[PDB]
Amino acid sequence: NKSDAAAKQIKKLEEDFDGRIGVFAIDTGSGNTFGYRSDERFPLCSSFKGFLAAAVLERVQQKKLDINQKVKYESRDLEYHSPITTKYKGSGMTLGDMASAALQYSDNGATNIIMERFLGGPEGMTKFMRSIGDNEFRLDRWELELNTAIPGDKRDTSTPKAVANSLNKLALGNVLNAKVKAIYQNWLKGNTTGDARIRASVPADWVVGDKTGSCGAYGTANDYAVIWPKNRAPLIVSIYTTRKSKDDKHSDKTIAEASRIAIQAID
Ligand SMILES: *C(=O)N1C[C@H](NOS(=O)(=O)O)CC[C@H]1C(=O)NNC(=O)[C@@H]1CCCNC1
Repeated sequence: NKSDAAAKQIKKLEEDFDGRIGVFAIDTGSGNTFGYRSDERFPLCSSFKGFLAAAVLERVQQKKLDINQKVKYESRDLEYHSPITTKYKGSGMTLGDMASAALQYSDNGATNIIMERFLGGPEGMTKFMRSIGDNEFRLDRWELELNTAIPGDKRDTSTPKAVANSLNKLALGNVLNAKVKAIYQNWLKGNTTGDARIRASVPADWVVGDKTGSCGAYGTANDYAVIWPKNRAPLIVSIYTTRKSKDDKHSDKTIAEASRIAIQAID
């Protein structure tokens, strides 16, 4: 009834945007879901960095790593879009601080360093997501190569549904204890890069945690979020987009409106 109209609306949106929109939303109370192109592949871009942080936290909780471990990198020519690591260089950075920088500011120096030293490369990141029962996610390349967003290229992709399921397991399920889960949620709540996406679609009084991606090619951009409405149980929203040609720009507005449509569908 509302699920029907919604599919109608996303389709129109998609035609208006001249591209592909993948949505999966969960209301964790009613168990209700909504899905449009939900098992199609879309590029991850930066969005996997949210899953990266959870992988570090899991190691932390098994006491293979200490969250306060200093990591040195003064000899390293930092990658593009490494805001936090650039302002810490020469002093070391705690493991937890690197992870949260990756997540909340999408810092590519942080991401690469974590994958190189602690997580066993893109293959390691893929291993982690399999371990939580995500069979769709794959990470094949490093920053920044992984942002090529070539249509029909399967490297560095997942599905909207898979992302949403995995986000639910990590932020809401039993992969992390009470303590480390709250840390992970606080990181997600302090993401600085999603104000015009999922965040722009909800009441200001709802708490949102989110992770964005913007490949910068084929107008590919995304956002996934845990939303805490008050007097109601958490929602999961997963919004992925790509466009026809290489030069096409991404659209924040489209993601906000797609988010809004997804949310109404799961009242
Ligand atoms: C991740 O997707 N990133 C890093 C950064 N933060 O993104 S987001 O706010 O989380 O969405 C912004 C861009 C993106 C990334 O680095 N992708 N590629 C580029 O930015 C290249 C720079 C030159 C032209 N586009 C490709």
